Amino acid sequence: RLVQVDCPLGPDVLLLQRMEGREELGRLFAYELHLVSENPNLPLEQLLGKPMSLSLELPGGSRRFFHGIVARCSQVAGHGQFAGYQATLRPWPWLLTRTSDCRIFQNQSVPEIIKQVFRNLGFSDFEDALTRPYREWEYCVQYRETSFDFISRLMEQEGIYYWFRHEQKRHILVLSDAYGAHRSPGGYASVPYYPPTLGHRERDHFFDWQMAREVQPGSLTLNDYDFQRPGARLEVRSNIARPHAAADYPLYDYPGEYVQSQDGEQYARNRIEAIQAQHERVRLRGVVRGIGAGHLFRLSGYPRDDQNREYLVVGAEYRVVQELSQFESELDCIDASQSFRLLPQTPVPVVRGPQTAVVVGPKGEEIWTDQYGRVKVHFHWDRHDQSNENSSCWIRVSQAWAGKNWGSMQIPRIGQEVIVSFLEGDPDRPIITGRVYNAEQTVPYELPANATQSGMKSRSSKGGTPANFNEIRMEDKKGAEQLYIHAERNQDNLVENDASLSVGHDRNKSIGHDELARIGNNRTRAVKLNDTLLVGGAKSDSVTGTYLIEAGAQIRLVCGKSVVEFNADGTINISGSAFNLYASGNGNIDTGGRLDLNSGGASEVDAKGKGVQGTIDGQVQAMFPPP
Amino acid sequence: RLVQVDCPLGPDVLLLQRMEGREELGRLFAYELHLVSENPNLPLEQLLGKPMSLSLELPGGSRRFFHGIVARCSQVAGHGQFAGYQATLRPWPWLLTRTSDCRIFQNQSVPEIIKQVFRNLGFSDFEDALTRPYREWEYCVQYRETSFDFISRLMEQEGIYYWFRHEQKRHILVLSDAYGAHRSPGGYASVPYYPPTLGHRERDHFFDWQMAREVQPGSLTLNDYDFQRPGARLEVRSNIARPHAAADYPLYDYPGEYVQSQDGEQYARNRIEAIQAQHERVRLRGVVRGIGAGHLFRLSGYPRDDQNREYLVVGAEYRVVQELSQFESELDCIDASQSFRLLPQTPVPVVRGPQTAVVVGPKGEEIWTDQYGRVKVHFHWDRHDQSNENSSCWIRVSQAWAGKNWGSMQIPRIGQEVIVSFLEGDPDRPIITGRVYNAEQTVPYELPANATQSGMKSRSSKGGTPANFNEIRMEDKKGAEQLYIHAERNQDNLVENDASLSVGHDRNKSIGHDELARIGNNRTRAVKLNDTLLVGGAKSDSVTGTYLIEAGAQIRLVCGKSVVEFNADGTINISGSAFNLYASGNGNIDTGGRLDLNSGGASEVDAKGKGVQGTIDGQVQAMFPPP
Amino acid sequence: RLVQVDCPLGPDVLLLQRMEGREELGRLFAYELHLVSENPNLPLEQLLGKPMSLSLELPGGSRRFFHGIVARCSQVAGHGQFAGYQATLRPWPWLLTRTSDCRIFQNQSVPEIIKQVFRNLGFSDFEDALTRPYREWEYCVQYRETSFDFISRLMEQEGIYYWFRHEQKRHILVLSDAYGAHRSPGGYASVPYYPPTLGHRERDHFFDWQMAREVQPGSLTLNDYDFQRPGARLEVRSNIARPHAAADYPLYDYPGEYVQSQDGEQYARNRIEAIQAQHERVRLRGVVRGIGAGHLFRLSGYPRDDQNREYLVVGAEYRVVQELSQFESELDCIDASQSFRLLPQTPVPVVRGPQTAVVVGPKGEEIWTDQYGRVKVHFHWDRHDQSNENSSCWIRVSQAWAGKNWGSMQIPRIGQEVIVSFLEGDPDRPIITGRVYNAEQTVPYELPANATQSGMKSRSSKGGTPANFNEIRMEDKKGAEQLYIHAERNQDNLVENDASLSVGHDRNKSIGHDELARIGNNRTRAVKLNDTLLVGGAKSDSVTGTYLIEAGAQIRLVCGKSVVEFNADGTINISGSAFNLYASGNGNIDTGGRLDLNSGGASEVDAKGKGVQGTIDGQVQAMFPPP
Repeated sequence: RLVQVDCPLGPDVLLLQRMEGREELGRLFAYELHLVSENPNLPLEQLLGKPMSLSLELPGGSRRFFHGIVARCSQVAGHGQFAGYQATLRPWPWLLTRTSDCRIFQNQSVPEIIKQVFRNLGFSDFEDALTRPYREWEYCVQYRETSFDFISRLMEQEGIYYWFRHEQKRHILVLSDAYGAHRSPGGYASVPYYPPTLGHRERDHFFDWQMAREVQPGSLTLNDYDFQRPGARLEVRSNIARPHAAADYPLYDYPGEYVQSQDGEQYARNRIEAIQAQHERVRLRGVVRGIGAGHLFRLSGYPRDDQNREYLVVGAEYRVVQELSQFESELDCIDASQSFRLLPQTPVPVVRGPQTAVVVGPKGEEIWTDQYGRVKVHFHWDRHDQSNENSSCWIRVSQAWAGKNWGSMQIPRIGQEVIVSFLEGDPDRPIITGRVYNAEQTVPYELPANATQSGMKSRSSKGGTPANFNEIRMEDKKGAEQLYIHAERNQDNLVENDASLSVGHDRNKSIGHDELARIGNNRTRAVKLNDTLLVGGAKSDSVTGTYLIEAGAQIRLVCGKSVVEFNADGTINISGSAFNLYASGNGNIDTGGRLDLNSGGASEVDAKGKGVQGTIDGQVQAMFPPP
Repeated sequence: RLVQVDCPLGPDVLLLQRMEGREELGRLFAYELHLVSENPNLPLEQLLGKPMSLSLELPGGSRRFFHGIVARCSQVAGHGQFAGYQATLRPWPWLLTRTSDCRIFQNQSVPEIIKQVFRNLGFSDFEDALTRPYREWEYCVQYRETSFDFISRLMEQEGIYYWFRHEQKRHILVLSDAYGAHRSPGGYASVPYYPPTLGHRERDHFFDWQMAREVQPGSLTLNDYDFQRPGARLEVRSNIARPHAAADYPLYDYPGEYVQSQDGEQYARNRIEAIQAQHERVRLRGVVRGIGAGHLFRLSGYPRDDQNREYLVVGAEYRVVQELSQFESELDCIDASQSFRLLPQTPVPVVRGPQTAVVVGPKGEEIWTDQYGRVKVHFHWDRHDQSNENSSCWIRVSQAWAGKNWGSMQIPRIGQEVIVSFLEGDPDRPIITGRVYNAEQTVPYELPANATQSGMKSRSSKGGTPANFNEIRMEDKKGAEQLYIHAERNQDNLVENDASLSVGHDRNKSIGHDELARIGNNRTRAVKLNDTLLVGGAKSDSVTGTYLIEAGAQIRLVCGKSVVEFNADGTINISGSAFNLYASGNGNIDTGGRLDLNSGGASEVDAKGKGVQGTIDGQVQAMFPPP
Repeated sequence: RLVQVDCPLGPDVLLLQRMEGREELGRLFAYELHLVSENPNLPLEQLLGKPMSLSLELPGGSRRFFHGIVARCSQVAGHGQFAGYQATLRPWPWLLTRTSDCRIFQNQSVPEIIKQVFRNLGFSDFEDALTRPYREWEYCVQYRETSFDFISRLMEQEGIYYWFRHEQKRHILVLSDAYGAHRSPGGYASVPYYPPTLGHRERDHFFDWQMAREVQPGSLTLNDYDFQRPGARLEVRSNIARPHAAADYPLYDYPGEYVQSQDGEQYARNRIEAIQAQHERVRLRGVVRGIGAGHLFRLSGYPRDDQNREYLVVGAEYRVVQELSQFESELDCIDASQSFRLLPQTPVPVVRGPQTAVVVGPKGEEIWTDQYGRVKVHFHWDRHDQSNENSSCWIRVSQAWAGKNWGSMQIPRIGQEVIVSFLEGDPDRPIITGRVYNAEQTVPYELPANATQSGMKSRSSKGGTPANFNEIRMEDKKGAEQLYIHAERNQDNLVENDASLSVGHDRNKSIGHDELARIGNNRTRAVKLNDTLLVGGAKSDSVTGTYLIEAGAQIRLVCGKSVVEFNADGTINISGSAFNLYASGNGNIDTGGRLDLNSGGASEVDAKGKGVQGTIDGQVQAMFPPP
């Protein structure tokens, strides 16, 4: 008979003067309510945000309900006979546009993610009628977007759409990815067409009709890149053919958000089907009260036999007026044999540039990586994690030089700050592109005092202190240049062929304990001037062959009171306290001049203070002073 | 009586056939004029771009002026007696959309910056009626945007809004941030409401009314990151409560562009109040003449008690029709107790990627940094500076590896070219992410000739030349590999524990001056074959203990004419010019065979060319040839 | 008389009930057809996507053709005798919106590029009427955009625009850049104006007329940066003056995408002329059937003398009404003396973040660069190249540190993966900003096992194996620290002034072949304890001066059976098998006590196992074990 209102503040209190609105798959509905009352001050705030329910009486005594909430309301001028109120009726997912956040999801399918969101925000009136399996997303990020947009975006991408089901007292969001999740309203399995020139038919029926066709792209090719399998062919392609001319235009995109060719196939398919869903659209007008968006119906009685087929309502317009009554609707539908998909109309969030982040990992670790050198980080905007190994997925890190098991590598450690870039601005594809210092992670050299210094200084792990490091430092200060190398422990310089060391001026070497040198073949040393050797212990030279000691002026052998002097002019002096010259065989003592014995011609040789144990020791000790 | 005109080319020349237009807080007004005149060729260009005043005669003999600039004009069809002319009036800030530029502002508050813009372009008709304190911006950039847009988004961000004051001969932009900067028109302190059912009512009044309410977000949380205080909690939150349900939806954003929590608080508050300003708005229609955007008035006589309150005119529409006189206005108002703020409508400029820049500093410096290793640069687009130390703010510089007071460091120098990235595309957040070479800053090695070389080569400063550098160079050329290390001055290799040097083939060492080595404990050297030593000066060995010299075949002591030969078979030859064997005590000479004196059995020993000073000298000089 | 239709299915089948059309320079034409037919179900797919043309009865029996392609079609309600059908006609370039791709163009002018696109997609119905010379683009990229958008964008940038020429059987795309490429329709060289107050003139004529003038910017300054000439002044400026007030507002942009100042001039000029093309627009209404977009005509008979001038039809609107014949045309025109240019309305594609790519070059190379260190890469999305040296243009590569002929040097090699950034997101300005390891390009050390290792490992080229590399490795493992250096061939350490080596504990040195050392001046060595020397060959000392050998306790000379012992207490023992003491001159043998001969006082001195050839040999070879 009419439309009855069932709402807060009383049902009969508000009479529906008229209603106008729209339904559509994958979208939020909207209805304009023009309501009138007797109460001139009917509290708008007691309706705003509240559940509403329209009761349309249908044939057979059944009823169609329109449940939702008052997104917007208004009080308007009216008449002494009535108070005027208006309301914008919207579905509860609309409230997800009133809230926003940033958030990382890990190891979840999109269906699960959506459910997660609804649960997080206290919603329960929804139902999963999905039939297709979905890939598990390792890393998916909500970023600078509303919760609604996030959801919508995911659904358009994954090829999931939704429609609503109404119960007098609640509003249900049904998820679907198949025609099988759709239903025909009771008594509206098929709706007849009655050529409007015949006059208005009392039975619910159609009277207007239009079919539109448009040239769409015939093929979509996607691509991506998996660094774990670099040479793999990830190119995928989906094709849909149409009978008309010029139906073979290709599309190509990159990246397609997949690592498996199977996933790529699905995504390509979803997108090209969404496009192809626009190839043919059918518009009908009638007074049909039971059919809305998401419903299935079969057209009958239309002259052109071809059009008497089952359709899926993808959208609808409504117009209701009441007097104190008419009901008009317009349907927008497609051939039910077509695979309905949503068009990518929801904006995609883009990271507009680099962000800083902190490297994180397990509480007992210092360094945390894997076989690819990837690391995990904590983004400053992530207010929901615990700054640990569950913060984010593994992230590849740019190095100074990469190559086939060679190049440079300087793995970042926990607590260090890094610059994160995103491939094509996509929040789901982070990569490390630089290391930075901050007030905690300070620079290795005091600045600007040491601004002329550069280099690399490492740090022992685990438990290293400021004194535990290896470094290579370069000092460019004019007139005080330095190349400094420090090894915390051992140092090993291996040269496979020839090595060379050249020092323009002074070279010092100091070794705390033992030195061992071994020369493969020959060794030649030359000193242009003096060569001093001080030995605090004992010295032992052992030559397998000939040991030639040649001097150009004088050879001296001194040992306490034993003194031997060999002069270049042939003078040989030998002094001691006693001597024992012995031959097991014959001995000759010949002179060219006179041989004298006990004559007084020979005497002690002045050792000049040499060969004195105490003095010698002092000289050695002077080379090794205490610290 | 009517609306009069005061403009270039006359006042009574053009007659206002009709006017329609709009006013709005924080926005530019627009008035559409339909003007007519007896002069069929009234030069459009002599009106275009010029000041123009309209004058609405008001009650009490006062006048409402509309002063603006003919942004656009047109010659249209008209009558015989009066030809048609059209004009669009816009406020002088509109002209700031006709100009664009890239600029950097430093150490200035937004109020100051905006005023600076107006001064730069010759504008003076504005007034500062701001009251709250504002943050001083260290660095703020105008980039690829119009001057208008620049100041527009600054005002949105800071919660600054404006309205205009009209004087017969000029147009004033008044800056505002509180209701205290707003005024009620003379005689329009309060405006009565009368029912539209009365048809015509002569006194200025309202007759239409509508109040709209909409569900808005309830809370806003902002965040940011200050590298100078990394662990600080910059998270801030602002909350505004409404009496209706579903008023508790949170928003979250990042970065909020602040470093103090106080500042963040105020930015959050501004944003959420802007949103809340849309929660409730009132639409009024009436014939008031003096009330426009930015004016205050109190509604009176409206049946519903709580509608009779003070209002702020947010926006307004006007309609004027004059027969050759009707007047109508519609107002968009809010409750004057609410804090009016502008919505973020103005597009924000985003740097779409990296840019190159040159490192700059003081004329007498080559390196210019601070305690965090930051540097200053000159952007290529900044054509309004002197490439000096004031060209930009300090910029964080990425490094190869950054840790806690350790890591790698290579500070940019003046004149070097770098790659600058912007955090989240924000022009106000530059960061250096790479160093590059150019035609002036040439590469270390000639390419592609030395493309197989890699490494690091420094440069002495200040005042260094190409010959003053330290380097570590690697040559990968197959079959000619090289590891080259060079120190401009001093080199210091320090190993805490064990060091090792292994050379597969030959090793050469050359030292220009002195060499000194000290072995803390023991030293052993082995040479598989020959060991030659040349000493240009004197050699001095001093062993505290035993000095054992072994030979496997022969020991020779040669010194000019003195020759001593010790053979492994026991033969001891001692030849000299003379000798002096002496004991201070007893001396024994014993033979197993005969002891023959002056027998002729002994003779000179062949020195074999050894022991000759000149020869020895020559050999040393051979080892040390001239340069 | 009427409009005839030349179409598929038969020209006598469709009846054009009415038509609405839109034409415009640089844009796609659109015509709305409303037509009917005796066939109640005339196959829409047999018209969709096909060629079709209208034929408007012109004076002299000539015809105006409207050739185009049915972009869209629809079947609607109609008459009973004639069913209703609708169709939208569009230009064949419209089909380029149905396809997309990514693609690199190199060394081609824009005219050439556009033609290449048409050829690639099988189109030939176009003409080149360009009069201006164009710049050859080194590198130009189609990216994530439709083919139409790509060429549209290029034309806006270059100041190229187009219009269509209709032939009975085809739709011609004419490229143009000067008024000389435009034409006046036969009999429509000049079109007369008659006042609308005359009701109607039978001859084709104009009757409505408007002129609009608007304030536009007066000057444009562009800028860019050429790294090959860093100090160049690429700043350019173009100025256009208008006679009205305030015609002097400057614009500034960066980058202008040019390297020559001459080219910059052209681009600046194009942009400002496009802006200035909107300064003055003229609106005309008439029944002129022969004039369309791109045509030239002179206005005649307009009362204002100044308007009787030549015009260029920038755009047009059409209305056709038939009956079972009305015609109306509205034109947008500009003064033909103005330089028409298109306004930047086509969305410019932008890279939203970094991408990865592979370094490529010639088949026989490992390294491929130039004098600036630039490289060639292969982008993953460029499915049309051959992964060789022609895959892209030269790209500058970021380095760790870049200075004036000094700094770091690490050149990417063929097959390595790098991170590519785009300056300002412009696809035509790539730059390498990182280097990344992948499943083929593996990390230098096994991870996470060696996560505590860092450093640089190089690789010999060409043809180097895993064992052919130079490296510097640092090990931070706590308690196992190591600094490892490895030279595959030669190593050369050159210190200009002083060098120092300090080792806290032991130092080992092993050299495979010969060692040679030369000390410029003095050398001092000290050993706190023992000093052992083992020589497998012969040892030879050549001291020019004094060779002083001191011992604090004992000197021993041992060789085979010859033994000499010098004790600190003055005891000198000399033992051999035989001896030959000889003086060329005099000899003295003196004692203080007794001088005994053959008394038995002296005896053989123990060698204590020293001086044995076999033993010595064993000791030497023990230091040099096999292999």
